[PDB]
Amino acid sequence: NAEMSYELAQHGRSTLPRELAVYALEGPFFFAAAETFERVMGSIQETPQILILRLKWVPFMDITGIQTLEEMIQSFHKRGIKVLISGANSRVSQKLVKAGIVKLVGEQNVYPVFEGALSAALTEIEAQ
Amino acid sequence: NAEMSYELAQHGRSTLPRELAVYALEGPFFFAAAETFERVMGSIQETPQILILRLKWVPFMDITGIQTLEEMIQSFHKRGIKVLISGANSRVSQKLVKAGIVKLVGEQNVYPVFEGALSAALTEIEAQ
Amino acid sequence: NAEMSYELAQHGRSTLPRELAVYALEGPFFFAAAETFERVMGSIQETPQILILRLKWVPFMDITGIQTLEEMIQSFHKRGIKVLISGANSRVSQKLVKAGIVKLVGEQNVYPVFEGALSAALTEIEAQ
Amino acid sequence: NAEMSYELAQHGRSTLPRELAVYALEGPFFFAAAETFERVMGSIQETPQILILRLKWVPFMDITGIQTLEEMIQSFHKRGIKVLISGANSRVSQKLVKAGIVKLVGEQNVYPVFEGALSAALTEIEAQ
Ligand SMILES: [K+]
Ligand SMILES: [K+]
Ligand SMILES: [K+]
Ligand SMILES: [K+]
Repeated sequence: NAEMSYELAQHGRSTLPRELAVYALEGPFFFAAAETFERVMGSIQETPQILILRLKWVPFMDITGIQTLEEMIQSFHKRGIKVLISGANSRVSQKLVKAGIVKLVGEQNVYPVFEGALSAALTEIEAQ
Repeated sequence: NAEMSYELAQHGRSTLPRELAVYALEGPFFFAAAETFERVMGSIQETPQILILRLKWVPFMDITGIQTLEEMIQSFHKRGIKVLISGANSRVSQKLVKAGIVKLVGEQNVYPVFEGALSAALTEIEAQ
Repeated sequence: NAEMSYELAQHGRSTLPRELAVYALEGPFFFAAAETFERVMGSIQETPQILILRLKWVPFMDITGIQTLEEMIQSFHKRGIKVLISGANSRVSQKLVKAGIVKLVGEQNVYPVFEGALSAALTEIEAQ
Repeated sequence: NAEMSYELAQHGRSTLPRELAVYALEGPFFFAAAETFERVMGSIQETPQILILRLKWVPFMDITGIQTLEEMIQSFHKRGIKVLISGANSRVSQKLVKAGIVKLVGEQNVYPVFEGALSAALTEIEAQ
């Protein structure tokens, strides 16, 4: 991202700090990717403090993608990873509330656009 | 979809109801996706009432994709999911009849375009 | 394909006959697809008589893709499937000879372009 | 590549020699590909002498992709494969140093662009 390079420079960095990871769901049928990423996060030795999950590329979600997204987030939470969500469109944003995803990650950790999630995470890592 | 947002508003909704899921086969070699989706539908706790399977992106199907599509639909039917099919081109449409896929899902559940499958499903969910 | 629809009509068909399947390797790193397709062909009940493997999208092949392609073809041959290859570019065409892939499938079953493989297969199925 | 065809002709070849393989990580979430490629390299009978890993398509890497890339390279090294890296952008280039990836493969095996990695590999294979 140029969104990434701008916020990084605002925080005096060129590279994403070790504490922050970023993953995007690509398209509505992000299931195979969700599964892989969940597997990777489970198998690696060190985990990030914060993971931003970008939803800008998800045009809709049904019960099947909701339950997939839920299980993925549960699997990160159980390793100590704080999960932020960014970029849900207007309809997926309503679905995330109705389905309990917002509950799961916390209202304060849901961002309309990625640059505000990235800004918030870099600020939290600096305080920590 | 804008096709999705229009039919949703016609039914007074902004979001796909919990009872309906939508999956698309991407391209003729949809095998790896078929397998994942079949796995997801088997593993999740709650299943949709209706699943629309979009075939607009499938340009042809051989015996191998026919038997894959058959097994996938069998696997949904056995959990109680009603499967609609939409968007088959003119040749795949003939293949679906000759191969027994139309038999499997029911003639009344096969739609030339997605908006008519979506309209029919939302109407059936409202009656239910 | 329009290449497919033209040759089909030349043979008085609208749909690929049950005896012929077509698979394309997408890109040089076709490994995950090779694996899935090999799995599908092994698990389905009925197999095609002839499988055209399209190589137009493969820009180069190293020892790793050669050994993958070899194992895949071996796995089809052992179920009774005749494998044709089409569309190798000029360099992959030389590699296929040097690596023994042409030996494996037979010189007479390697075609510079897909329409000639499709024409040959439809002709062989009609004689059979 | 035309980058590949030019360097090949400079070395009097039309095809990649049996000793050299080339793999690219596509995008930042190259995990599923990393896993497949690692599996292929482990299962094939013969391995290349040199593997160029192209990073031009990776826009950033977090701890999760670093540990994935590390494990993949470890898995090649343990079969006797020398791994070159090419094409890291300016930020991933800094990350590769800070994370110990450059250590792992050797400074002399990291190239700003693919054509210089390919040139170096073809030269090393010719001396060998
Ligand atoms: K997304
Ligand atoms: K489709
Ligand atoms: K191809
Ligand atoms: K890359």
